[PDB]
Amino acid sequence: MFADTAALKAAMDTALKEHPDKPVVLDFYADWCISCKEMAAYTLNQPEVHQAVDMERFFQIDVTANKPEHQALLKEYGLFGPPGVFVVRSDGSRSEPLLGFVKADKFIEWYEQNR
Ligand SMILES: [Zn+2]
Ligand SMILES: [Zn+2]
Ligand SMILES: [Zn+2]
Ligand SMILES: [Zn+2]
Ligand SMILES: [Zn+2]
Ligand SMILES: [Zn+2]
Ligand SMILES: [Zn+2]
Ligand SMILES: [Zn+2]
Repeated sequence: MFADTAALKAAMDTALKEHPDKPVVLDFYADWCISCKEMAAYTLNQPEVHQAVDMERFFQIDVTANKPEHQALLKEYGLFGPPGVFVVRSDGSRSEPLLGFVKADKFIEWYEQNR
């Protein structure tokens, strides 16, 4: 969980460089994001979910402070603000976002579909 976008980028790129065919996942978090609270309580804490994603490759950027660096990263991903979860691949491409709460089964299905 990061609040510094450049630090996040370094960590993500290291993971992608060390294992390029395995993507990472980026969640745009805020203290006020309702779907983030629901995901934490019912979905992203499930062991089946941890196995498909590799939670060592699950990243969160906390944009609550709405700093300029956060606005820029949102723009890079085509968002105005949370919620948003992306599969981010080593070639620079990204999936369509998850835009709200989903249950474990659907979450795994979305991840597997987006390689
Ligand atoms: Zn920094
Ligand atoms: Zn900063
Ligand atoms: Zn900085
Ligand atoms: Zn591999
Ligand atoms: Zn906070
Ligand atoms: Zn926060
Ligand atoms: Zn959220
Ligand atoms: Zn979230």
